[PDB]
Amino acid sequence: TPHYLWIGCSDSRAPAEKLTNLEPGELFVHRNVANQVIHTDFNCLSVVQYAVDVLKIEHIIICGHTNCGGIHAAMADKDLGLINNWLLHIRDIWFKHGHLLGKLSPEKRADMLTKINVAEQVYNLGRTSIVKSAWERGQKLSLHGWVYDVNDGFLVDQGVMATSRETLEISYRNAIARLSIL
Amino acid sequence: TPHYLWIGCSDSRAPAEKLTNLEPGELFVHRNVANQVIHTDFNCLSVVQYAVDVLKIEHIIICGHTNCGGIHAAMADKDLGLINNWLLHIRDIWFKHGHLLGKLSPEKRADMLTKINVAEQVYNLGRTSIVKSAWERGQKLSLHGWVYDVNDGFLVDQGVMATSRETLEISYRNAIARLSILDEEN
Amino acid sequence: TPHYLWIGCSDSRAPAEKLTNLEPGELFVHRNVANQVIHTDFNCLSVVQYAVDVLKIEHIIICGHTNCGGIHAAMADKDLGLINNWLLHIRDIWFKHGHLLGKLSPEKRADMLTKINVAEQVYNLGRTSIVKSAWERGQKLSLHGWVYDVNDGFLVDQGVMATSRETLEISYRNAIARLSIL
Amino acid sequence: TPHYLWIGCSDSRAPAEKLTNLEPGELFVHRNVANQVIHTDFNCLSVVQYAVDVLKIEHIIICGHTNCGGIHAAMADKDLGLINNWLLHIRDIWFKHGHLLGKLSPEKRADMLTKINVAEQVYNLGRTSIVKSAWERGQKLSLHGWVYDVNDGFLVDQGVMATSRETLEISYRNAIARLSILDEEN
Ligand SMILES: [Zn+2]
Ligand SMILES: [Zn+2]
Ligand SMILES: [Zn+2]
Ligand SMILES: [Zn+2]
Repeated sequence: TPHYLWIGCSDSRAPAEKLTNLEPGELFVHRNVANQVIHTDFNCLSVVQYAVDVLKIEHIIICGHTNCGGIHAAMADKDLGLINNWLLHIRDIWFKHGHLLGKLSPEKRADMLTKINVAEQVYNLGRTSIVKSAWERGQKLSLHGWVYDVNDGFLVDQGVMATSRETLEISYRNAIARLSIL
Repeated sequence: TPHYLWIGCSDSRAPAEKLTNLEPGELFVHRNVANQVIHTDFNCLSVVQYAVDVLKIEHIIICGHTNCGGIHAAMADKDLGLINNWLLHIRDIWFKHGHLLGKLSPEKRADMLTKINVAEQVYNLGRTSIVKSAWERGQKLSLHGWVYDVNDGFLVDQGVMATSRETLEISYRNAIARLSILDEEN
Repeated sequence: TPHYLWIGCSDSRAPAEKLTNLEPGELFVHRNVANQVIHTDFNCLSVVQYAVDVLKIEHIIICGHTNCGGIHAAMADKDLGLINNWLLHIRDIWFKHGHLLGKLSPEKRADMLTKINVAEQVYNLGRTSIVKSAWERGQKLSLHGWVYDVNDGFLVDQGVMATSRETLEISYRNAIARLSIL
Repeated sequence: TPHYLWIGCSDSRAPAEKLTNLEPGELFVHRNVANQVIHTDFNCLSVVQYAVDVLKIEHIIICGHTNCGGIHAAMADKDLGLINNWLLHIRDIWFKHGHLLGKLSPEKRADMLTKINVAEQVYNLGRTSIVKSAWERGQKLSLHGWVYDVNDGFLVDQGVMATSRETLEISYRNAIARLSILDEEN
């Protein structure tokens, strides 16, 4: 039985098993474009719900990365077809943090959005009825929000780690406060 | 740039990177429970559209595996919650091949069903609007159904391989025929 | 509070409130194309789950109809775009009952499929984890499968009515056995 | 044939047929909880694509209403199960207009939020790939945001009405500005 659920991105070069360096099967893995946790996505809700309620997994890691093709896709103002609808959720995130990103040199702006995106997805995860219910009934469950940079493997527990609904709130706010120092 | 979409299972202990020994960078990876391509699942369908239409990928591979928690979770007639709805499509397939699976020794059914699942997911995939258009406008897109087993670490291209609607019908039907040939240790 | 959930089709001319002739607000209403209950559709699962667990509704009616544009769309072998994916589920139903429909004069074949489609959707509904759980915990809950014909309003409780998992099975099988007499 | 898509709420006590007094046959109807158009919801997005691309409908109307069980269910900070995930998008919007809704008398917030919801659903709808392409290729498609109230039985076209990406920006922003004008019985 695995002890981690890894929500990652579909164009991320690095396998999870390299990055966590957990032995094989400690890991349960979902990968979507831009590593989203969308409120109403059955595919991923299901994964979380099974992980949490049935596998009794105790740690969930959302992992994003620099140079992420899906974050690029999202920012591009272009008619890509069905996927554009998937990437609206990232565009909302962008809009939400517009003053912040607006202040950045254009080039460093996608990297900011990868980091921001992770914090927001972690928050969504903590706000699912599965994770809410677990914390409410006293189950041990941690949420983690990592961005890794291809430029020498490096991984940072982006401000977000949460073990409760209270601490989910503190962590995300601090995370955004801290992305906002330039 | 990637030339391959791998649709695989959230259980799979082993990366596509390992399973195909392509350099990581070649693969573009979706993973979900029991490697499904459900007709109306926005998540996977989006992965597929992006890959085919934007990334321009000529090869999609759906890779199931033996000893699969999801398949066993599908067959365990249990009240697991939300996830059961997701695994209902797997039971649809169980039901659809129930005579084959019935004429068969119990401790072998999960693995038969893992193999049958791959056949059907590829059928589903070749019937997405995304893949049909691609094929209709002359794009080069090969779909593959693989199954891997850990005991010996090796794959086998589950008779499923399509480069056309034409060929999808034939390999799908063939896969099911080869699957229906039972070596009598049931 | 309503006492019925009505799952209907989006191109069905007749409002539910005409057909059930329930007073207003006895009714809680979802409408999709070809009145599907798809296993993994969040929109509709949500509706059922809220109806059943929160509104404590005691009757769910899936309602289809003759001359249904969505059933026509499904049968047509044509590139309609995103919707084709929605209508694959109806195409599966068609394939499943191919011998039967194969035997019918082409013209009467879409009407058969509307009827068959309803029985299958009712079954899916009875197989959701929401409805399974309700019956398991002793909640009173009936499932109903109606096809109505524009040609003089007429509505028939298509073989399917279910109040338990056992009776869901008997009813659907009898329903199909009975569609199969020509 | 229909010339109109109505996206409305599963609570609404009243048919679109009544609400618009078009002959039934003109309307093509989707109904879900809190009249949402979620970016990635296959159900509604499919209704929308079919209508726009196949049925060739020049008018989509999203119609919310006062005294809405879904909106109140959204705001009730309660553990309702699966449905809460669906209503999280409504709380996203609550949160996004929290200052407006905070400067406002409690028994009025649900109805403000019903109105704000309609503005946002139409924004979402005009940003679907389906509606953007339509508009880009010169199709005639007007999107409308309405809210009805039973007390007086009448509607009001919630400042939201778009025939272009251009005009969508303007009415959306305008809707929110008119909404932000508070007659002081908060
Ligand atoms: Zn990426
Ligand atoms: Zn597996
Ligand atoms: Zn219809
Ligand atoms: Zn309502």
